[PDB]
Amino acid sequence: QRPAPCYDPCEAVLVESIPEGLDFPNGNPSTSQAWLGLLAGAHSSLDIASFYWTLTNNDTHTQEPSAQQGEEVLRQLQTLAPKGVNVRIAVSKPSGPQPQADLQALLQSGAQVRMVDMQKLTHGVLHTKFWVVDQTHFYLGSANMDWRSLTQVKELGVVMYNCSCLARDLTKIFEAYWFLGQAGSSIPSTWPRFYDTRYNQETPMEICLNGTPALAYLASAPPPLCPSGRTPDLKALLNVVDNARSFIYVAVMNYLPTLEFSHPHRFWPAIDDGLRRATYERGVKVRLLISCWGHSEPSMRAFLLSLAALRDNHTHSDIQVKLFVVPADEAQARIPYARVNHNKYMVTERATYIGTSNWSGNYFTETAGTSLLVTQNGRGGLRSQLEAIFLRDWDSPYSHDLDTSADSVGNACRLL
Ligand SMILES: *[C@@H]1O[C@H](CO)[C@@H](O[C@@H]2O[C@H](CO)[C@@H](O)[C@H](O)[C@H]2NC(C)=O)[C@H](O)[C@H]1NC(C)=O
Ligand SMILES: *[C@@H]1O[C@H](CO)[C@@H](O[C@@H]2O[C@H](CO)[C@@H](O)[C@H](O)[C@H]2NC(C)=O)[C@H](O)[C@H]1NC(C)=O
Repeated sequence: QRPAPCYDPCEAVLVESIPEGLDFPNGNPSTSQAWLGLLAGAHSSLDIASFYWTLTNNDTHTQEPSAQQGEEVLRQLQTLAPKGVNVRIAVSKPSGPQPQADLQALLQSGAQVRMVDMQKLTHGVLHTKFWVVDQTHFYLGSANMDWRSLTQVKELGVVMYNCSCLARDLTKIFEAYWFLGQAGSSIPSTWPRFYDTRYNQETPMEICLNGTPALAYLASAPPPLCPSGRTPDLKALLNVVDNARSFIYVAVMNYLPTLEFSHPHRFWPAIDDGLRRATYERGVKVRLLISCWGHSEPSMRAFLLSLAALRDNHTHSDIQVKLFVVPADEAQARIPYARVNHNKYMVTERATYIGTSNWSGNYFTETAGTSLLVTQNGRGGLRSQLEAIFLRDWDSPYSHDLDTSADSVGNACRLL
């Protein structure tokens, strides 16, 4: 019936990037600190699933002092293969030709690197970001292999420490990326047993998490990349939504009930109707915190206003939407593709979901993504820490109702 429990002493830590100048009145380790500490303690293996690499000023054609943390991350990674650590890096194939200075330097250092052509395989991209260290620890979250991800962009991830069972489960997902990064690869009709898992929505892994029992599993996207035991990302996410009885707090960079960039536009109401059902059938309080910046897709506005219109005193329907805007001063505004909140996570009164994907259809049907799902009885824990980060952001001055003036938010914002 139920698969074997895990005996490892797992400890989870939420790790954040807080961009320079973003202040919150009255603390977690930073992505940069957590990463440097994962590298310093690596003795055998490092697997990185990645979207792109821009860790240096040279990569972005800037001269920013705040790129130093990214350049120190690259320097540490270059010491790993020479000292005997097996480094494997899966990266998304860019759509055109692009310079690959970081990956060259790591190849030169002895790391193995495979480009994955998800466009050929699924019409999507390899979007996931995660690290697996020594088959024991992993990072899963929103931060890219990008110096801007350490200092100029707001990020949210988790580091699971001392949790070899779950790290090995994550390595299985990595191994599918690693296989597909080979010449002549196609998606097998059936994935071999080597990739399958017992740990999923129906039977999550029983773990001991910061000293108390928890239920954890890893979900994966797109469906072609899921062996039969592997819960698909979208199914995991909708299960948290459908099980919520008091609130759903969602902080995601983009939300769009469409299959974004489809030449014939394609409506995609899967998550939308989940949130509508939750609030109308079960009286769930839904708070959606969507990021906004100069690159936001302007069609988001009408769909977000559609959701917000459901608030009704007498139906106990209570959806609220805010936009989170990272301010950019003059010098910051010259950094390409920065000053935005990249977080992607969901928390309810009983469950956590930490993902790598934005909430539009292609991320769940074509593009590679992963998410960690944890449930755990008892006040406190990982779940209350994530709720606290959400409420911090929701109540901060960086969060704005949809009627807010564009000239109040401290940055370009296409949704206002
Ligand atoms: C993960 O496991 C390591 C190794 O067991 C823990 O590190 C040790 O913690 C003990 C007791 O807390 C210390 O006395 C040692 O100095 C640590 N290093 C060793 C034993 O090599 C670590 O605390 C656990 N948690 C995390 C987040 O790393
Ligand atoms: C689970 O254990 C981890 C590891 O001890 C906790 O993370 C530490 O939290 C303190 C503050 O409480 C930080 O100053 C440390 O830097 C963190 N350690 C590491 C290795 O990052 C985490 O808070 C614990 N979570 C719960 C819910 O108890």
